[PDB]
Amino acid sequence: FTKALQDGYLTPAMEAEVGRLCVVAMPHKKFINVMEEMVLTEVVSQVSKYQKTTEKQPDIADIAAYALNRLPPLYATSEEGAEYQRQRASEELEFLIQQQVKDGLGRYFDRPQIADRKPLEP
Amino acid sequence: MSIQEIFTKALQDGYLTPAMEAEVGRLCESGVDLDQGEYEALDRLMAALLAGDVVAMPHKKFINVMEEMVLTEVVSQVSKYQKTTEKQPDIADIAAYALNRLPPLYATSEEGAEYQRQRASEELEFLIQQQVKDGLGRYFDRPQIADRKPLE
Ligand SMILES: Nc1nc2c(ncn2[C@@H]2O[C@@H]3COP(=O)(O)O[C@H]4[C@@H](O)[C@H](n5cnc6c(=O)[nH]c(N)nc65)O[C@@H]4COP(=O)(O)O[C@H]3[C@H]2O)c(=O)[nH]1
Ligand SMILES: Nc1nc2c(ncn2[C@@H]2O[C@@H]3COP(=O)(O)O[C@H]4[C@@H](O)[C@H](n5cnc6c(=O)[nH]c(N)nc65)O[C@@H]4COP(=O)(O)O[C@H]3[C@H]2O)c(=O)[nH]1
Repeated sequence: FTKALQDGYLTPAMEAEVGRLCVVAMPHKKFINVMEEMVLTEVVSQVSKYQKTTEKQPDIADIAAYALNRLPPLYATSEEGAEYQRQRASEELEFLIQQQVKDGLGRYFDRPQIADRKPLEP
Repeated sequence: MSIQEIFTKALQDGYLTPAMEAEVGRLCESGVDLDQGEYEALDRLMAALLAGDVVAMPHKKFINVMEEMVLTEVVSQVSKYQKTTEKQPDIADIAAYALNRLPPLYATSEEGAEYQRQRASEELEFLIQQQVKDGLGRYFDRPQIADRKPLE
């Protein structure tokens, strides 16, 4: 508590530590990657077919993250900025987004789980 | 985009898309409801979400590790300016500028998040510093862009 009082900002290594017990604070709410929204929409649109089968729906996080690492980041902090990032993705990146979601889906099916892997909360 | 319709489709298709998550988000804003069929629909969606019959978008389950690196570098760079200036710098503005000019480092595991910090440490350290500096620079140049509503 004393350190952030002097260094003047609540820093990510000493911000997620108030997630271990569970002066400016880090703004995570105020910015987002608009590509995340576009990719999830395309992931749901592609994995829909499998929802009428018996078991094993494909993991969306795995597919979205693969794809997000192979697309341009679209980080905005305003509603206007977000609309610009949506218009760009919808008008310029539509085929890029499909291929990567499809690559991701095919990667998931090839290895649905990966050994020695603990998933991640905040 | 009636909440009855949302409940309908969500249950049928077995997801809640980002468009649907947004309409349910905005719809929770202290306004009028049917208070009965709008209210009931939201409560059924709830029960279905909790059962696992509507899967919502796993937002909490993947993260761009690069946001941690960037946020830590911005604090490092803005820290020396704290006393100099009423209105501290906009951290969000600076990090978003930089994040748009850096590789994404998304992960789903703890081990993945570790490989991505490793990559950032050993290869991207200077690149990150330079993008945060350019972001910080653009902030001091133009601390307030006109005609923006912030997100929350
Ligand atoms: N066609 C068009 N697109 C526009 C316009 N203004 C913004 N955009 C687009 O929207 C993205 C997000 O803008 P933002 O939400 O203001 O989000 C901005 C903002 O928070 C910050 N930033 C950038 N420049 C400045 C600046 O001069 N001052 C401050 N304070 N923040 C800035 O960095 C974020 C990312 O900026 P970018 O990577 O440039 O990415 C921008 C850019 O692609 C515009 O007038 N026309
Ligand atoms: N040097 C090194 N780096 C490693 C290793 N394993 C993972 N990484 C790195 O860690 C990142 C995050 O991996 P993740 O959290 O497993 O998160 C993964 C996971 O959610 C998913 N994914 C990728 N490949 C597969 C796969 O074959 N099956 C499944 N189910 N998901 C996958 O996509 C996410 C992003 O994958 P990438 O873009 O490749 O991003 C990977 C990659 O950059 C390793 O053995 N060595």
